[PDB]
Amino acid sequence: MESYHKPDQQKLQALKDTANRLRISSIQATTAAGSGHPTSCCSAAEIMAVLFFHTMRYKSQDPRNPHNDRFVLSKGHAAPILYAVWAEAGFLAEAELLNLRKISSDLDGHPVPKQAFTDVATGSLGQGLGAACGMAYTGKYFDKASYRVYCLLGDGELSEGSVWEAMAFASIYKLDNLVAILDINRLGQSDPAPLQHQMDIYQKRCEAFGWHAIIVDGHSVEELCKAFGQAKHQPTAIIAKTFKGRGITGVEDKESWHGKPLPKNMAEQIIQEIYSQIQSKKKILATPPQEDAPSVDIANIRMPSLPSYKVGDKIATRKAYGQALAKLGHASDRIIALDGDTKNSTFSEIFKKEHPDRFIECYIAEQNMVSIAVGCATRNRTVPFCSTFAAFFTRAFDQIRMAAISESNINLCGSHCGVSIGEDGPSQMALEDLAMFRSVPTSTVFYPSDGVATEKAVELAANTKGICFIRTSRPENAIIYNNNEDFQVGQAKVVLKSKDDQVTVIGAGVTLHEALAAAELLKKEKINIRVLDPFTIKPLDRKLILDSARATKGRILTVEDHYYEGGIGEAVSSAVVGEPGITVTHLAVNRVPRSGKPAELLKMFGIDRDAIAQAVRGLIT
Amino acid sequence: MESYHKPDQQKLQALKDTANRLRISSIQATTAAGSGHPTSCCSAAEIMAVLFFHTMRYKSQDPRNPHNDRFVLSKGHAAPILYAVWAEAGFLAEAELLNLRKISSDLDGHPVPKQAFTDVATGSLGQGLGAACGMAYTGKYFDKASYRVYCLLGDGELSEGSVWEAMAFASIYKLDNLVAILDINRLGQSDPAPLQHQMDIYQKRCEAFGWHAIIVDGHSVEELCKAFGQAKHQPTAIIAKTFKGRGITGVEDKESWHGKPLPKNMAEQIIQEIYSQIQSKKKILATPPQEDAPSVDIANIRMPSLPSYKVGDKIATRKAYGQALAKLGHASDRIIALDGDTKNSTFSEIFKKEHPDRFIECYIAEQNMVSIAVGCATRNRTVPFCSTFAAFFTRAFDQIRMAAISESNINLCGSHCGVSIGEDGPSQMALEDLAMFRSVPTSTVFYPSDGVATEKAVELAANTKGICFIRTSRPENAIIYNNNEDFQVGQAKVVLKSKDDQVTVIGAGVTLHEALAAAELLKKEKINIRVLDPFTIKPLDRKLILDSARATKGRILTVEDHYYEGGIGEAVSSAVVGEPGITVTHLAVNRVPRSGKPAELLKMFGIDRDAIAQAVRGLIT
Ligand SMILES: Cc1ncc(C[n+]2c([C@](O)(CO)[C@@H](O)[C@H](O)[C@H](O)[C@H](O)COP(=O)(O)O)sc(CCOP(=O)(O)OP(=O)(O)O)c2C)c(N)n1
Ligand SMILES: Cc1ncc(C[n+]2c([C@](O)(CO)[C@@H](O)[C@H](O)[C@H](O)[C@H](O)COP(=O)(O)O)sc(CCOP(=O)(O)OP(=O)(O)O)c2C)c(N)n1
Ligand SMILES: [Mg+2]
Ligand SMILES: [Mg+2]
Ligand code: NA
Ligand code: NA
Repeated sequence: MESYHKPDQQKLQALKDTANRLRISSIQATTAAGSGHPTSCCSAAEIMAVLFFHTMRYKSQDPRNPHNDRFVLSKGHAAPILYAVWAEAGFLAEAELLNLRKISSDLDGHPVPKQAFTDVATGSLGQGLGAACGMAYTGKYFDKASYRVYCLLGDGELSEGSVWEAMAFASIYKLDNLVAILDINRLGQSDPAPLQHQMDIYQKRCEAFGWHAIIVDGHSVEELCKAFGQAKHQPTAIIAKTFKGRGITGVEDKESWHGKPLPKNMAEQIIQEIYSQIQSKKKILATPPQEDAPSVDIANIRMPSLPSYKVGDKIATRKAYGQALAKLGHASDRIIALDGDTKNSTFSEIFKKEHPDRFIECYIAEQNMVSIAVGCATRNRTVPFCSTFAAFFTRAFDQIRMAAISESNINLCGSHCGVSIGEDGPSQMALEDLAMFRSVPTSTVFYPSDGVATEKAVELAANTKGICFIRTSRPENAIIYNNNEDFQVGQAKVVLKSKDDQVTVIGAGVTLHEALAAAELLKKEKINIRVLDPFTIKPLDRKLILDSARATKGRILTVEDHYYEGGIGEAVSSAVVGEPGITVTHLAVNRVPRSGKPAELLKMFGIDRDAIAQAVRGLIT
Repeated sequence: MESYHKPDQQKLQALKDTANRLRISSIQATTAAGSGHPTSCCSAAEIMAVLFFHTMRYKSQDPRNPHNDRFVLSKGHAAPILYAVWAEAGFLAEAELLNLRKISSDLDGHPVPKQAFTDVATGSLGQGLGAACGMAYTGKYFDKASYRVYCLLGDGELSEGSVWEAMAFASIYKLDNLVAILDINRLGQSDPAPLQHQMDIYQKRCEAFGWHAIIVDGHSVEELCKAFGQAKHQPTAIIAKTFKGRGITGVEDKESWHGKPLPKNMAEQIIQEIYSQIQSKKKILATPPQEDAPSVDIANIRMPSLPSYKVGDKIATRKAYGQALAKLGHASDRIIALDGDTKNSTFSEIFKKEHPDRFIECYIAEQNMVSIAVGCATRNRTVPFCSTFAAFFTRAFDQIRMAAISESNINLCGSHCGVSIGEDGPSQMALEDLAMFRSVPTSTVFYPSDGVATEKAVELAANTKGICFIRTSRPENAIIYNNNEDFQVGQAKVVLKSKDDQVTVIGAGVTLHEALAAAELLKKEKINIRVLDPFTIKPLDRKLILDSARATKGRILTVEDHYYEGGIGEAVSSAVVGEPGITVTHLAVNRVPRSGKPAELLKMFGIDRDAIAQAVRGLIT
């Protein structure tokens, strides 16, 4: 309604019956599959019954509806009970539940967004609460809508630090539309969870992190109804004391049963037991939401004008990123920016200054920042751009990995790439970020070499699906492109050519500029080189690279401010291996660097103008 | 001594004078460099003075001595004050401090283990406490020695979830030899830290996580002496209220000064001010430790016998890993094992059963697990083997990255690689782990294809420096190698050859077995293929690959249960690009997978025996 509807005994009995149907289905499906986690389903059965059939408001026939309450199954291995509630709600055919984990079904082992009732993939534990925080932030501050967000976690799961980043985020940002349900079933996978059934200690941890924390009997439908019924001015933690395998005689509260399906003979006996407890076959109906989520536009986002950079002027691509993102924010209210206490260094502060209501300070918590962004992007409510130093996106790789499994459209800009940052040393130097982002199967990897290309990369990323990464650079370099140069995903640029070119040199960011400097060195020796700027490292403009190489005696030289593995050189090599008369030579950083001036480190690690020149001569000779 | 020595006013004044010398040096060094973080040094100056010149026990001329107390600078950007205390202690020449961040110096921007006084590199925030936990665990349970471990953290830093994993670890494992000092200076990089000077809330969070928590004035040398002087039966958190830029008039407690050096004119004026407070030039001497750390052997670790596997028997390489690690543990007491609540699935439980005192349950907290291992490996005290699913090592990539910057010798075994796990789906499938580990510059990447190769990989890893990764596989495959087959890092094996071979097919784990099955299919069609097992993906046996390719008409086909980028195919391609008549073709997983049986998914994603056979024919034709 709006008033809590205090259930009668018959509604409570129907919720109990529902919980027991959900147990039966979880057992049937995992026994049929021969794999899965029925004991992890069974501890959560009353929680699920009460959320889906008393507390939540949602359209049962339209799970993605923007007005619906959100549910995030953070403990994703309880997928079978998620599937069972959506059957119970009438969305999914009951017979399909028995096809769990089959190649002929979309009821996969863990939830995935090919399912209409799933927004984010889980299965890597500890990430759901951060997505839920993004959904709740969006609900309260962007959509300004009445939907609530519910997130179910395991107790072993609570050992992940990412959970506590989300806990802290929710209290900083007063997410009083967010509820975390903790399934304190005492046990993890291979041993008891550290705190077991020390419910007080869970309470104290949640309260210390700013949450309103309520301990309940997690197998009492009435206590759950009551705890979920009351809204707070705080994010609320329902700390539910449960037993793993609840309702499975001789398995409840026992070790050695995580991720183990009941055999067929045992499932039959247990199901008969559970079924004997059910007092009516009649099912409860879902209740729909208040429809107050606003319309969101779906159109291409265009910069309000061309770049206003002048050739020969100098700007760092990190600063051009912030300028471009702010500019883009004037064109569209969909754009939001997130940063992890690095906004002065990534230049996302420019966006904050101009569009403060759409900036989310995420503090020094990169995992959570990525999960917030994923949650904000769900149901296309926003177009997120996250930023930090590229090196520190390695802290969030599992969140990024899961974001691609979640089919998420997020944009990530990592600054401070390579040794060219200079004096801070290797802890701040991204040397593995191309490897990392190239291995994310939905990614587009932009490596803009000047301020014009950076602005164009921001615009293209905004309109590109999947995981978009933009690699920015700390020092200043010259603008080399005209403001009206056309840029496209998968289209490189030849920035220097002559008919007498003897090598095609591929560089990007600072190494493009070093390659141009090398070309000037070499001209002194009457040696000409073609210089190619890839623009995107993934996808790579294989056609222009090969055409170029055919014009320079088959020779390619790649030079990159990155380690040898998984970067530009390996991408180029895999693209052209086998093409006759095509050779690829490679300059990159061969080991952990050290502090010094940018130019000194480019020299030390063999990727400056003199190293390029020397490599070109050796190929010729 | 052993009794707290309660300092007199003159000792207290000398500690104040010390703190002010440390401020002056931090300013001088960062002004000389033109970069660095003097304000982050200055909040910590009394803490540093008291730790190094009252509380700690260590040999000033032998920082790596195994009997010493350990100090971990988690907030690594305060490196200049670390350098200054080691000058103050007489280890480092005072003049060298002014060479901070120069390419001619080892006083780099953040601490690194080329410095004798540094065990682990920091600079990626939130990781030091986990290393410190490993050091303290080692001290209490392995070395059984009297040294204590002190770890200094920032307040912004405390937003990292990895810190809270360490907090929880320390209370689970009763690390009453560990002290965390929290520099609550109110400010992060780009804004106030979330809790600012709400000291109570920091206390409540630490206490809820099981620590004895003491709030102090962090600029009171006496309060610090007193708080550090008392041992507890708990890990102890000294929650120090400080001001960022303490002692720099007009900068103390101000925003817009993080990571900004004072200009030359301002540094002169401030230093004169600070110097006017110093009452004596006489320096305090360090006090040495009790020498009760045991001797550790340094010898090669050998398996007690050859593998006892029989050709044709079937075993999963994940199970062979656990068998091999347990076996290895009988040969050497140096071996320790760590796992993140996956021991039943990785089979590290076998080691736990046989060597329980040397197993560390790390719970569902992969970041912390890697940092524990790094800390345990410091000063060569142990030889750590960590395990989880390879997919979940992506959760710890920044810790792994930093472990290589720390020159750490740790071993990591990731199970459940590829689609061949089957029904759980992609959240559990490692498809990017070769990319990841290959990009870690000190890594050795083992991909054993049967139980014999797995045992040999465990033995070789134990004796190999750097970041060793062993990729294991969930399903069972046949033993194909004799027990006395010699294995070496960088040496592949040809497992099938004939004089009429038309393609060299490179596979590993399940795809090696699929390649053998393809060879049998193809023989029906009177087509022979050479099959090569790399053993190590990094370093790759380029010689045997090329020799093989020269025997099979220049053709190589790679097939891998991994994404296309950064894996086996790209490694091979980069190794041989340009070699005449050498062609490389590549089969890998092209997108996020889905649930099904192992064989069904190998088929769906184009990496089974029928896909290999079809690729071979197309090359021929
Ligand atoms: C980040 C992270 N780290 C560890 C784990 C592993 N894990 C879980 C999964 O992976 C399920 O999501 C396993 O259960 C996995 O399915 C196994 O493959 C399975 O058990 C079969 O083993 P086999 O050897 O045959 O392959 S769940 C889990 C414990 C969670 O405990 P909680 O207390 O949080 O939840 P509860 O179940 O409600 O009690 C672990 C360690 C994941 N997934 N993510
Ligand atoms: C995991 C992680 N995430 C973020 C950060 C960034 N960061 C710090 C570093 O990186 C220093 O280690 C910066 O300060 C870096 O040196 C900058 O390059 C520098 O500031 C210069 O900027 P430029 O734009 O010129 O390149 S420190 C830090 C704040 C820490 O606050 P705390 O309250 O914890 O510590 P305090 O200093 O004692 O108050 C951040 C966000 C890192 N390093 N790791
Ligand atoms: Mg549990
Ligand atoms: Mg601070
Ligand atoms: Na995008
Ligand atoms: Na090793």
